[PDB]
Amino acid sequence: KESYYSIGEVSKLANVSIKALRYYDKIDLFKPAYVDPDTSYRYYTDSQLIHLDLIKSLKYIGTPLEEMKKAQDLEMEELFAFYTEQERQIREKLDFLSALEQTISLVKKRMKRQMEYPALGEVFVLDEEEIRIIQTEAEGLGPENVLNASYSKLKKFIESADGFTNNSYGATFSFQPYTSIDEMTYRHIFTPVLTNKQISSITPDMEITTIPKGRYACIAYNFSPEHYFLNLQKLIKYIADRQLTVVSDVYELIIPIHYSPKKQEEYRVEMKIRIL
Amino acid sequence: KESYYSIGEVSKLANVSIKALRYYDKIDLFKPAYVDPDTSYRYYTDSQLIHLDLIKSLKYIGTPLEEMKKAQDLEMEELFAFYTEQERQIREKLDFLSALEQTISLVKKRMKRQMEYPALGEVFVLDEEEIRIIQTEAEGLGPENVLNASYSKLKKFIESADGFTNNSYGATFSFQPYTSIDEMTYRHIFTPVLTNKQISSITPDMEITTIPKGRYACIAYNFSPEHYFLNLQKLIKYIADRQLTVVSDVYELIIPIHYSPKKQEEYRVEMKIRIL
DNA sequence: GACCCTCCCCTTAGGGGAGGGTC
DNA sequence: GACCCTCCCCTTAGGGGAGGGTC
Ligand SMILES: COc1ccc(C[C@H](N)C(=O)N[C@H]2[C@@H](O)[C@H](n3cnc4c(N(C)C)ncnc43)O[C@@H]2CO)cc1
Ligand SMILES: COc1ccc(C[C@H](N)C(=O)N[C@H]2[C@@H](O)[C@H](n3cnc4c(N(C)C)ncnc43)O[C@@H]2CO)cc1
Repeated sequence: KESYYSIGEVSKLANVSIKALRYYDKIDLFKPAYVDPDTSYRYYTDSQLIHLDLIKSLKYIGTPLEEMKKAQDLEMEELFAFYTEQERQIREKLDFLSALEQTISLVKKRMKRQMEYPALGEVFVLDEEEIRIIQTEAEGLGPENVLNASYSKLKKFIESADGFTNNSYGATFSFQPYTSIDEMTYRHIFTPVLTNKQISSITPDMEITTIPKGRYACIAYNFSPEHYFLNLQKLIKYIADRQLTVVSDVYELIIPIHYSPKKQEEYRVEMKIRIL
Repeated sequence: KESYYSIGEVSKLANVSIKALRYYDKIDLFKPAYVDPDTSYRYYTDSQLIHLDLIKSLKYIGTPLEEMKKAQDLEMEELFAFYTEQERQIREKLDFLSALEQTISLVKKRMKRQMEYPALGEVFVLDEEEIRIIQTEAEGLGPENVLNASYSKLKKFIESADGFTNNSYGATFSFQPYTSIDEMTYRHIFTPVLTNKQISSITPDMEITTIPKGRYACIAYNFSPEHYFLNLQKLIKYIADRQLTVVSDVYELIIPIHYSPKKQEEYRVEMKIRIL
């Protein structure tokens, strides 16, 4: 009333740290009514305390300080609108988070499917849900010369729309009595798509399609070069043996087991193909 | 394949800024396979490119870099769990935002009611919805000696639970044939409560109650000292004139018109009282 | 003994840009 | 001509703490 609060007294009173008050002073956001000209001590009036209501509420909303100065000024009608602004900045973040949560939940669903493989290196025929994908012509690439850079573009499209990177790298090819890896080419390469955020500015050299619901002969294993062809060969036999009728390319997918560079590179591979 | 990508080549390929790559190198998060010992030029292999999938996905989730190093290591089963962690950190933020949005939307509703006052300095009798509040005994305070610091405690309780600060400061008192402000004391002071976040560790010297749904004689005006008592007096007359029967304390509330300290302090005041 | 001062140094994740030396 | 290097300086909102001088 007829004396000043000292910075401590205010901080205790306002639930705002002493160092915060100095900062708000420094940046001319909230400043001592008085400053002792000899002790540099900061003194505060009871009535000026009200300005903190705004500063604190805003801070809690996460409005940045420089923005708060602009806000101090407005009278209610104008400050109402400011609030709407935050409200719409907040609906934005939520939308982005709900999206994010749904994505993770899917990435986790795809991951579970992996560690719940029925067995490795053995051929299992299973009933599968469809996996939306985007893909591009493999332009004379096969298993032998295909690089990560090959996927630069697909990834760039899925990143813009999903913000997550495909954990996994796919290619497809013709099911054929292959006698040598030497003699395979990929028809397409591709990656799976996770969200249904309409993908911006997609180009006519990318096709969006899916690996369709249906019965599949799969085999999966942890990659090493020797095994690659031989597992494929196993599949081929599996189908021939059962006189089974194939109805798609062979799809393959490659997933890293880890991303550490302190450990040896390791991948899970899975090969599948649709059958009647 | 049999040569290196240069930092530019990678950045273009990976949609990750050149300066970012240098940073990830600096902090041993992602590091050139090779560094030319004479040009300090950073060279990268096509296969190491995969580690970026994780870095980028994570970054997008907003996982902090130092955390990413820990994450690189885990094999799927362990990294699954990491994801759950984020998922639960995200459900947290949403909960906090939905809460935040609902609060703002209320603060805005209270604000509209203000600028849609029927008129100022005139007594209007209106049908009101209830306002939950928390309050404390005014310990011999009246209009003359009441300070902001008086509300230190209420505010501290509502801040912990709402995170917003009451825009408005309330007191109540006995409706009485007052002939002088000199002769009033507040029964309680109080502030309105916004959220229904259970308020932690509330103490027995605070009562939670509401200003109840009902018919009210109100007057509201922009404060100045002369007007304060005289408006009160008007209310008193209003009731006497209509032979109206009061059924509560007089409630008053004070709201700032602005929070700028570049402008003169200004408050809206409103006084009301419940009637049959 | 307690409180307040000023003035270091520190933290995230790079972007901008200057002032080289390389492809 | 283009690309890459290292090494300034900069940004949010203070917290920690040292090394005073004040209540
Ligand atoms: C690992 O990062 C990649 C690299 C390339 C791809 C593209 C493709 N899906 C694909 O077929 N990716 C797989 C493999 O086909 C291919 N690969 C690399 N080396 C060989 C090889 N020898 C060296 C004898 N024989 C057969 N395949 C080979 O590399 C990938 C596993 O490293 C996917 C992931
Ligand atoms: C503004 O910040 C405050 C300060 C105190 C309060 C407490 C209380 N609700 C209350 O009655 N707050 C109101 C007013 O009652 C009181 N007030 C301040 N000065 C006077 C006065 N004279 C100086 C003659 N006469 C009557 N009332 C006065 O200050 C507040 C408006 O400034 C609320 C807001």
